[PDB]
Amino acid sequence: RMQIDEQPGNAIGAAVEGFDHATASDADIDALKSTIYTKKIAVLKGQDLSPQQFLALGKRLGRPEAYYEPMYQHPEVTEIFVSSNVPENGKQIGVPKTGKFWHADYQFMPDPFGITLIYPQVIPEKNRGTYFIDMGRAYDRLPEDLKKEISGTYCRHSVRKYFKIRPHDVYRPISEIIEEVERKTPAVVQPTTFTHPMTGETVLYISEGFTVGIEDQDGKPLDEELLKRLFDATGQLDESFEHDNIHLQSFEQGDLLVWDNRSLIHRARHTTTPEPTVSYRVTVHDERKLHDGI
Amino acid sequence: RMQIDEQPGNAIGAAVEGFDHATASDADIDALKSTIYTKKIAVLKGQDLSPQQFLALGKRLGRPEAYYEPMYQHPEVTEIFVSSNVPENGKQIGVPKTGKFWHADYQFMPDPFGITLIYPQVIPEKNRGTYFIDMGRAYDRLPEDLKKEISGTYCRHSVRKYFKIRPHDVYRPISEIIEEVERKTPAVVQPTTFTHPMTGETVLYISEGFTVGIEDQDGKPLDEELLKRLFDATGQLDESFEHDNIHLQSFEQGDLLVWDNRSLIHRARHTTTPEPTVSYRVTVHDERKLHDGI
Ligand SMILES: C[C@H](CC(=O)O)N[C@H](O)C(=O)O
Ligand SMILES: C[C@H](CC(=O)O)N[C@H](O)C(=O)O
Ligand SMILES: [Fe+2]
Ligand SMILES: [Fe+2]
Repeated sequence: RMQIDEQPGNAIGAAVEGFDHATASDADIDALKSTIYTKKIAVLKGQDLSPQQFLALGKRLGRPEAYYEPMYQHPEVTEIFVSSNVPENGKQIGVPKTGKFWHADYQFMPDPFGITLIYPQVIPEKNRGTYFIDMGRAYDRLPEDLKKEISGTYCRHSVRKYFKIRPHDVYRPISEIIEEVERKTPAVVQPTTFTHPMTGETVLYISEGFTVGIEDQDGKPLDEELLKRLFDATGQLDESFEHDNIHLQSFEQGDLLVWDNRSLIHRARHTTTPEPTVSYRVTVHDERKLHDGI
Repeated sequence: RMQIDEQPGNAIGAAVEGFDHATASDADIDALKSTIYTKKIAVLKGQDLSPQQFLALGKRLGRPEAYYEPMYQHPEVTEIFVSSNVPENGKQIGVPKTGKFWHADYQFMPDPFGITLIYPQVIPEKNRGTYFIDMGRAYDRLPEDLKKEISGTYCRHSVRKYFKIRPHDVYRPISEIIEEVERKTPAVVQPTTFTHPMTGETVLYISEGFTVGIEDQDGKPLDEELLKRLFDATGQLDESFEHDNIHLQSFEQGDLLVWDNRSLIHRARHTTTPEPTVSYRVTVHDERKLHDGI
C-alpha cells in the first residue's frame, strides 16, 4: 500500500512506494496530489503498466488531454504522448528527441494543465534524466529590483520556435507551415507571475523555449533584454547546468514521474551518442485552472 | 535543319523547327541565343531527348549549374532539376509542384544564370503552361513617378518564403530549418534595375516570390509599400492573370522552352484537379553575368 517518502525540508521531490493505481483509495490520490503540489516531483516506484493502464493512472489524477498534434499520439491510446527514436515494426511511433529546451508543458496554449506524468519505457544508459527548475523558488531568489521591474507585466508565449515538422509538411514551402502554426496556435498572453492556486506561491511563468515577449500592464512592449535577464537569473541560459536552481532528476526502470506543471519548467538531456530512448507522457487537468485568472 | 520563326514585332516568343542539339552548328547556337535575348522565349519543337541528351543540349548554350538543394536533382543527371508528382518505382523523383509563385530563377543567389530550359515530360490536360512577365517591358511601362522613386535603389532577395521542406527535416524544430536557410542562402542585394548585358534594355529585377525589401543608395530601408506598388503595377498581384503584362505560354509534347532568365519572371499554373505533371529543367550561365556589375 502507498507510502510517500518526502525529501526533507525544502529539498525537491518525493519517492512513492507501493502505489497501484487500480486499487489506490481516494485519500491516497489526494495525498499524492498534495505531495505533487508541495514537493513538485513525485517518483512512483516499481510501475509496470500497459499503455491503457498508464492512462487509467492519469485519469485517477484528473482529466487527461491529448496533445493537439496527432503525430505525437500513441497509436492505441490517443491521450499518450510518445517521445521515441525506436521504430516499432519499422514505423516511427511518436516523435524523436522531444522537449530539448526549457519549457512548461502547454505554456503556449490558452489553458495549460496542472500535472504532467512521464513513464520512461526505454532508458538510455548515459545522459539519463530530465532537468527541472522550480520557478516559484526561482522567483523568490530574484534580485528585488528584477521583481519590481516585472511587477504587473504580461508575457506572450508561442510554440513557434520549437514546432516540429510533420511528415505531410515535406515539399511544402516553409512560410506556409509558419503561417499554419500562427493560425492554429497564436501566441497567448499570461501575467508574468501568478499565484499558484493550490499552494499560494508566486510563480514566475516564463521559459526560454516558449516565452517570446514581455509587455507592461498598458500593453506596451518592453525590450526583450528584460526576458534575457530573467532567463539568465533563473538558470535557463547556463549551458553547463551547474546553476543553483537546476535540479537533475534521474530515474530507473519502473519509475514514473509526476510533477507540478504550474511551478516547474523542464528540459530533456542531450545525448552525445545515439542511444534508444522512449518515454510515454500523459497530461491532466486538475481541479483548478493554471491560475485563478483563467 | 534549324529554322527560327519569330513572333512579329514586339510580340513575345519564337518557334524553332528542325533543331537537333547534336548536329547544330556554332552559328545555329549563336542565332538561337540571339533569339532568346530578343524574343525572350524560344520554343524548340519536336524534341525527343533522354536526360543525358537534354543536358548536352543545355551544354551547347553555356555552362549548366546544378540546383544547390540535392532533392531536386535527377537521380542520373545531377544538373537536371526535376519538378514531378509522378513516383518512379514508388520513389519521389524531384519535388512536386515547384515554382507556384512569381520569380526569376536563382534571383536569391549571388550569381544568377542567364538562360533557363524547361523540357516538359508529362503534361497536364487542364491548367497547362507557364505565366511570364517581361520585366524590361514592365519597367518601360511604369508610371514615370515610380521610375524616379526607384532610381538608385537596391533590392534584397531571399528564398526564405518558398524554401521547401526536405525529407530529413521531418521532426526537426522549424526554427532550426529557418536558421539553416539564412545561413546557407542569406539574402542577396542587387540594384533594383540593371542594364541587360546582351540587349542594353533596362530590367526591373524584382519578384513577389523572392524580393523581400528595397533600400536607397545610402542603404536606408524604404517602406515595403514601395515594393507592393511595384508588384501591383507590373501585374504580379493580379490573381486573375488578366493583366496586360502577363503572357501565358502553353506547350505540347516535344516542346522545349528556353528563355531569358534576366528579363523574365515566371510562375507555374495552379491545377484545381490532381493531374500528373513532370518537367525537367537545366539552367546555364552564358557569356556574361546577370549584369555587368557582378
Ligand atoms: C513542442 C513540445 C513538443 C516537442 O518538443 O516536440 N510541446 C510540449 O511538449 C508541450 O506539451 O507543451
Ligand atoms: C524555390 C525554387 C524551387 C521551388 O519552387 O521548389 N527555386 C527556383 O526554382 C530557382 O531556381 O531559383
Ligand atoms: Fe515537456
Ligand atoms: Fe523557376
